[PDB]
This record gives sequence, C-alpha cells and structure tokens, in this order.
Amino acid sequence: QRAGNETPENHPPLTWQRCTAPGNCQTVNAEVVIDANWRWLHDDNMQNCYDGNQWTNACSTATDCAEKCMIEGAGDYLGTYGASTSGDALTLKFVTKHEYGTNVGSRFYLMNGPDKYQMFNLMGNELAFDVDLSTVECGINSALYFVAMEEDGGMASYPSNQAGARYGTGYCDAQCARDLKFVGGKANIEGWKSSTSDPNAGVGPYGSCCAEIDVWESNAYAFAFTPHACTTNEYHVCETTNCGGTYSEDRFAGKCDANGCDYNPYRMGNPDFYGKGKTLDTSRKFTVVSRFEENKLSQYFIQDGRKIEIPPPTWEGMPNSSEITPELCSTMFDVFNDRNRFEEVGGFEQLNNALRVPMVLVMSIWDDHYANMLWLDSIYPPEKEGQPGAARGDCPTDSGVPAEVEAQFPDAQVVWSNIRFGPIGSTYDF
Ligand SMILES: OC[C@H]1O[C@@H](O[C@H]2[C@H](O)[C@@H](O)[C@H](O)O[C@@H]2CO)[C@H](O)[C@@H](O)[C@@H]1O
Ligand SMILES: OC[C@H]1O[C@@H](O[C@H]2[C@H](O)[C@@H](O)[C@H](O)O[C@@H]2CO)[C@H](O)[C@@H](O)[C@@H]1O
Repeated sequence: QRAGNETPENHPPLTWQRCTAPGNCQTVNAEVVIDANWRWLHDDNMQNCYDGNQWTNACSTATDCAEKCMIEGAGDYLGTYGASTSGDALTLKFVTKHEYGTNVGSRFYLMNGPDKYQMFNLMGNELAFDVDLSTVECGINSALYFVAMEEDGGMASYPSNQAGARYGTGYCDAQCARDLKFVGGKANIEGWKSSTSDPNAGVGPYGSCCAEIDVWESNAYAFAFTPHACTTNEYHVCETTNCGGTYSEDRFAGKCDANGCDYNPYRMGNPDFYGKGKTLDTSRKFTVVSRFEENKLSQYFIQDGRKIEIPPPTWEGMPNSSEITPELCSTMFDVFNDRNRFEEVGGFEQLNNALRVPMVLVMSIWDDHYANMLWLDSIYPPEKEGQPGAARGDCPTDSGVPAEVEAQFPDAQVVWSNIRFGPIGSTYDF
C-alpha cells in the first residue's frame, strides 16, 4: 500500500560490525525499523483501513486496499513499541501499555540505509551477538534470526506497496504469514478471520513463505537452533490450502518446513546446563557464536570469559554432537517420532541451498497464543508425554498463556547487543 503522510517514520540506530580477524572487527552505524503489522492503517481522512483485528468499511478488496490506504510511522519506539538503543545495545520490553492502549511485542530488522535492508553473506560465515534474556520467562520468546526477505521489503517486486523496507514490509518465514495485513503487495482483507485471543491479530488467506534460519529461539529456561527449508527458499506468495505452518489448515501443507530440524538442548536430554545459574547460566548476559557451513551447523557460547560447548544428545540411535548434520537430521525423526519435512522438502542439500540465500538479521520478542511456547520450554506436545522430544525445558504446561503471562511479568525485556559477523571463526578467538 501507500505511505502514511501524517507521521514521519523514525529509524533508531544500531552499531554492529563486520569482523575481519578475531580482533580486527569494524563497526557499521546501522539503523532499525519495525514490521508493518504494528503500524496504523487508514483512509485519507483519519478513518482506518482496518482495526482491532478487523479490516474496515474504509477498504473493500485486497487489490483496492493497496491503493486506497497507507501505513504510518511509529516514532515513540520507547513510549509506544518499547524499543531502545545504547549504541550496540538495544531493548524490547515485553508488555507496553502506552498512553492510548497496550501493545504486545516487537519485531525489528537491520538496515543498510532507510530505503535498504541489511542482507547477509550466510554460508561460510558466522553470526555473533550477546543477549540478556535474564528475565525473559516461560511463555515468551526473544528471537534473533535470519530470513530471505528481499532487500527492499518487497517493493521492487511489488508495485502496489510503495512503502517497503523503511516501514517494515514484506515479511515471510517457514510459518507463512497469513497473519500479515498485506501480502504480495495487496491486502489480506477478503475473507480475513479474526481469532479469539489476539485482539490485534487475525488471519488472511495470503501468507508469504521463504527460507527461515533461526539460530536463536530462547528464554531463561530453554532454547533451540533451527533452520527451516522451503522448496522455494525465497520470498513466495502462498494461497490458502496451499499455505502451511501456524496459520493454515495443515502445517506441512505448503512449500516450506515449519517444524524443521532443531537443536533444543533439553529436548536432546541435557536438562541441567542452560538456565538461571546453570552451566549456561541465563540470569546474566552471555554470548552466542553461530556458524553456518555446508552440510553442518555450529554454535558456541562465551560466559565470564569462558567458551561454552553444547551438550550432545542422550538418545540412543542419535549422533554424539551439537553440530547440525544430516546424521542428526536423519537419525532424529522416527526416534523422536515426528513428521519429517526436513528431507520431505529435500534434506541438508535444500538447506545447503537455503544457506546460500541472502538473509536479514531479525530481532524479536513475543508470546505464543497457539502453543503457549510449549514447543520451546516444556513438555510438547502434551498429547501424551513420557517420550523423547516431548520435553523441551524446565517450564510447566499451563504456562505460555499470553494473557496471564502478560500479567505476572509485563516489564520483562530482551537485551540484544554486540552483534558480530564475518568469515568463519572471525568475531571471537575460539
Ligand atoms: O501486539 C503487537 C502487534 O501484534 C501484531 O501481530 C503479531 C503477533 O502478535 C505476533 O505474535 C506475531 O509473531 O506477529 C504478528 C504480526 O506479524 C499485530 O499485527 C499488530 O497490530 C500489533 O501491534
Ligand atoms: O506449533 C508451535 C510452534 O512449532 C514450532 O516448531 C515446533 C513444531 O511445531 C512442533 O510440533 C514440534 O514438536 O517442535 C517444533 C520446534 O521444536 C514452530 O517453529 C513455531 O513457529 C510454532 O509456533
């Protein structure tokens, strides 16, 4: 759609840095912007083009909304979207009760200029950073990760969206975003169905799918490293039954892997390692190092100067190592006993493909209304329990209920920072 002229869109800064040698790294005075889903929608006279989680009378069809409406800028990322920056440091406060409402969550992208995004040289390169999720409790997710959203937020490819990257347009992942207000540069208005729980969210028949690289999915109790692969690893527009993931009728009904090949440590049987005071003690800041190599993935940590390894899986049949490999991805699925879309959409090769797609460094905090994040920090799925892969973390089963969790700790926050990138083994000396 068009750009909203009432507000000027502010893009907070955020130094990050290419890393030549493990000591000679140089800083980039980047910036950041938020996804369009958190932005106000309206016709040429204050009246919105959507509202609550219901599209409006000021709007009619997908192809009409793209032209009749426009998106505005946020501005008070502090006072409205709870974001903050300290140079390299950044902060996103879970629950954000601004003057006229209470906004839940945030999602940001790196920016090589206000028009442009920060794409990344994935394969054969590593990503670093540091996080203080020290008070990110069960039910919540502070996520850092890459995905192949086109450099200009889908503006080139789509003529009807003349807003683009500078306002946070064109997002996709392995879930396929049916929740997106707009997709392929049109509106998700025609047939739009608003859920029960989420008064902000609904779901449209048009989701956009692309390759999804989630080195980070975490919390004070558990995490996972997870690559998702697509037939088409790049931005593509799906259509209803031919959509998969979260918002669709069948999860694996698509072009993409929404379950994927995760390393979830506690899921792999090493339950006393990560957490408050634990081996990987999450009550205080620590560093993640993630490399991305052909047919293999790796990730260390560095706490109190000390380089922390990753627990190997207990599970008989399964290979002894953290490293993401086919040996993993293969001897993983009947063992745990889940539907394998990893290789159902083309093994480590399609991901060895996915890897070589230019990516963007996302940054997010949320709360899942659909699994209550049970898939990350507890016994999932609780359709039985007592088997491998069930468990996930030290968290309980009635936790993750967005509301109730949004009521006990609404001031929790993630602190993203020290982001590093470069050739393999070149952001730290380990
Ligand atoms: O609550 C803030 C924001 O929610 C947006 O929907 C989010 C959803 O809550 C989150 O769980 C999911 O990961 O992303 C979707 C949108 O991508 C909603 O679009 C906004 O109106 C609202 O400001
Ligand atoms: O559906 C919840 C959640 O699933 C995440 O992947 C899950 C998968 O759906 C679940 O069935 C399996 O047991 O665990 C994996 C991850 O460990 C998916 O990535 C999320 O987007 C989704 O909300």
